[PDB]
Amino acid sequence: MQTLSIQHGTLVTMDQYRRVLGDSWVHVQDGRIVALGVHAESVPPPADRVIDARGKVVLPGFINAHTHVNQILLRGGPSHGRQFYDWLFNVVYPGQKAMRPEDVAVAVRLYCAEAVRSGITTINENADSAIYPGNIEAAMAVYGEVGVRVVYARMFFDRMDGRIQGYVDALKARSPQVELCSIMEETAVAKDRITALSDQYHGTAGGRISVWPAPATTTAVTVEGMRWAQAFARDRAVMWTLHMAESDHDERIHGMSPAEYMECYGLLDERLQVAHCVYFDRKDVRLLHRHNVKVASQVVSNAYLGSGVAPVPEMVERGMAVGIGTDNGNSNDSVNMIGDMKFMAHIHRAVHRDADVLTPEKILEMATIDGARSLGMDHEIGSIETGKRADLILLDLRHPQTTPHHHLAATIVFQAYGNEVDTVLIDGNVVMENRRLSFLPPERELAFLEEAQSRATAILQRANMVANPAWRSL
Amino acid sequence: MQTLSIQHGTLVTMDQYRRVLGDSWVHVQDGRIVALGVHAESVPPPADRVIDARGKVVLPGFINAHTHVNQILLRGGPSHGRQFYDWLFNVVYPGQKAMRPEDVAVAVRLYCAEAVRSGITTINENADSAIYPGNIEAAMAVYGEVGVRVVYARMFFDRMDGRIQGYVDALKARSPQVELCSIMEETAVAKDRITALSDQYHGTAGGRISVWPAPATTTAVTVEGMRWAQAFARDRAVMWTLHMAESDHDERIHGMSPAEYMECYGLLDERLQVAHCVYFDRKDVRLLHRHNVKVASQVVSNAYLGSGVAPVPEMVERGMAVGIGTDNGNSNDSVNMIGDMKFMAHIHRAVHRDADVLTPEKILEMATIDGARSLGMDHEIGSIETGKRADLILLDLRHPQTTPHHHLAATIVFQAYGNEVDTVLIDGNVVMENRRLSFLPPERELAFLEEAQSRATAILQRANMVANPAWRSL
Ligand SMILES: [Fe+3]
Ligand SMILES: [Fe+3]
Repeated sequence: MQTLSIQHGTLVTMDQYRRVLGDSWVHVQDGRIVALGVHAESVPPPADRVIDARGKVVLPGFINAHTHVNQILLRGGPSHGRQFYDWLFNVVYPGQKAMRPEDVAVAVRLYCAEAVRSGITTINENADSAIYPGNIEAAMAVYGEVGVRVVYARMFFDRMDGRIQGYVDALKARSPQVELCSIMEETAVAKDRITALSDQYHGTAGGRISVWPAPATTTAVTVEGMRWAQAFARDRAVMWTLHMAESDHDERIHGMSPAEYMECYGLLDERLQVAHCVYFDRKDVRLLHRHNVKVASQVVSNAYLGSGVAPVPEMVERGMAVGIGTDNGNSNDSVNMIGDMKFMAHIHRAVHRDADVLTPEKILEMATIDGARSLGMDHEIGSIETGKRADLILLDLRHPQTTPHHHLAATIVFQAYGNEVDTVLIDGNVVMENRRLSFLPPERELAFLEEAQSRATAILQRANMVANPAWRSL
Repeated sequence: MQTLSIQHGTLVTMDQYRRVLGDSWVHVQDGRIVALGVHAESVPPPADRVIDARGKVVLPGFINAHTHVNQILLRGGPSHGRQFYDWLFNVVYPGQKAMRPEDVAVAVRLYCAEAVRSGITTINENADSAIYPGNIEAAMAVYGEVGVRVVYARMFFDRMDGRIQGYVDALKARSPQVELCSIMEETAVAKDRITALSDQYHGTAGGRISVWPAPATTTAVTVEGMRWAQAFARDRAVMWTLHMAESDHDERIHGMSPAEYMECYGLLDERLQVAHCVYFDRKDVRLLHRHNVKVASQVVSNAYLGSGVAPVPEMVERGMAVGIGTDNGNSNDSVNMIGDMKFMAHIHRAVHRDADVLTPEKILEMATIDGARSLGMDHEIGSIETGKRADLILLDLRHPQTTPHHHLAATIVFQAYGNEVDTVLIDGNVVMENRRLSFLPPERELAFLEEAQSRATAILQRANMVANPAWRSL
């Protein structure tokens, strides 16, 4: 039994009573939070190592409820300015295709480096490139080494959407030299591939890695395919996830909303996590609420791609589990939970013309405990409580931007930039300490970033994509 | 300890599990439901009297969450076609003024007759005519005799709204021969009068009568007045109630919504029941939700007076306690919970373009258990559960309109007219049996109705109100 003691911190527990514990400590053992206490009232147990958190804030690790990792190598100029499908077919698919396994490994490490730096400890990777050979293995090796907690949601597409062909062909003419790609696969092939992947990797890296099935959308997946995924999630006590209504061209499947359609086939349940709820109406919300569907809101990305604004307050006010996702590494274009929290707070205040539509406490909940709920993992993660995993982060507010600070949630949401996280523990392991990354040490950092830059450039050459378009004011 | 056994009925319990118990019985003692059972599994206890409910449906008594009784003598021609304030100042105030105590007694008995006939067992009387001498006394005598459960919410006005004077003078010119009335009173006078009324009548008639304070509106009552009412409710373990935002001329007090205004002064709490939520926005709903404010929706009246349509589904979807009120006897113009339930179901389906916005089950809950909640009385009434008061109603569905019937809530909401109620018990006492009213026997009924007709006619003469306006198609 390895042990760790975090001492003299202010504990923002996000526990049942939302306790905030001044000058207090956390005892960790074998990856689990085993006890907590107040220093004035109790003495911490002896431990192999002590981390002094004096003058620091301790939080549960942030949870990235829905993201796409590999695409991070496509940010920096190629990705912006485009509506969802334009982005998807002229950038994302062709760019992903051009990526070799050694490229994917770098992307994953880069993504993880930025994520951990910003306090993110759990990542729901929606993987659209798992169809390409060697990619999975390359990625999983890095996830495991790095020590992050990962849900690997293996996306599949088993159905052509014939309605949208002419639209796509027209979009492709924008970059006619980038190649029109298809990642469709037969239903049975997808089942086999995902089942294999689950059998092999689910529970690996010390319980840190999970595998879920991810039918892509209601228009790109058959009923048979979604029913399988639903059944799979139930049989294996995990979740399934689906992208739902992310553009106005998806808004309507068979004369009804995607939620309506899913309801018709008995496809809304408590183990479903839907992502992207922009094109939702009152009824869609009601249906999701009725069946206890979990939600991931990609607020920044919904803006970036010009989709719009989801009805998060409406869902939250009904006690639904809504987490925050950064979305793609190239539809954001950061991996920074704090920046996105700020954005979640502000965009909804602005649109509702209501300064109190979401409290910063609530936003912080979305990033932590509620996010865990949306992953069906709230029993294991999301709060500083005895029994739960030691996924913990230490923030230093001793900086200009976060001075003064009194109310910690307000300070974090409205002031912090994302560089104030100091130490990060995942499953009891020290992944980052005084901003030094265990899986990317400072003496190796600059060289690694140069490798990532190069590979990115090369990827874009191979895909025939324009990296740096001409200066454009309008 | 007197006893009553209701047998061989189908029990629609509205209990914690929404149990519907076929061929089942209820045992009543000293006004309280002491046991329930299924006939096939168990034998009912011996009892002084048995009521055979064979082929009948047993429900908790309907709860009229917000109403105004006396005005019932002003229905039948004088009251319709007018916006809220036009109705208020040219019909309601002058008409009420013209009523003598002997008239009020008749009004109350007529109202109660109709109410009990339609299954209503609890009544939240918002009394705007309590200021006139002898009226309280007359009314209370009848409520007590009749055996209905009554909340007597004594309304007061201690503040002139100078902003709407010109509007009202213009409205008065519609019926210039009808006198402009004021029922304003000094803050201290109102406190004293209400406190006296409470001391005298609260808990009387075997616990069946309660007294609450009812500041009329946020524009017609001082902050000092509302705070007093709030404190009073707290100190005496009752509720306080307030009319909120019933017309577009109210929709703003001091540059903010009434709910916003109340929030500013700490005036929203869990003992508050607001009525009339038509001019409500998302933020108002949120505020009421935050503080667990109870609500009464007067759906039919909101239509009758041309106010509009309240966001009931939005409040209900947030688990708020929303009851159904019939409102004024002369802004409906019935006292029929079943008819109003039907209207609640349909108006919202039509406006939301959604056939399932409110299930008939949910509508039925609004009329019973949820209604009880909205009165702060859900521990005592609203469901067929052991420990609760024996406020119970028997419905006979053996009629053409309610045939066929399978799903009982659907049948009651979408088919029943309101004449299907047979036997009614309030606090264990039999108040109607086989449509015979204990407090208005059939051999006396016709003569009583002729007395009510006469007195009504006379009231209108005295108030100089037009009873029967000329035929008008446009
Ligand atoms: Fe996405
Ligand atoms: Fe009213």
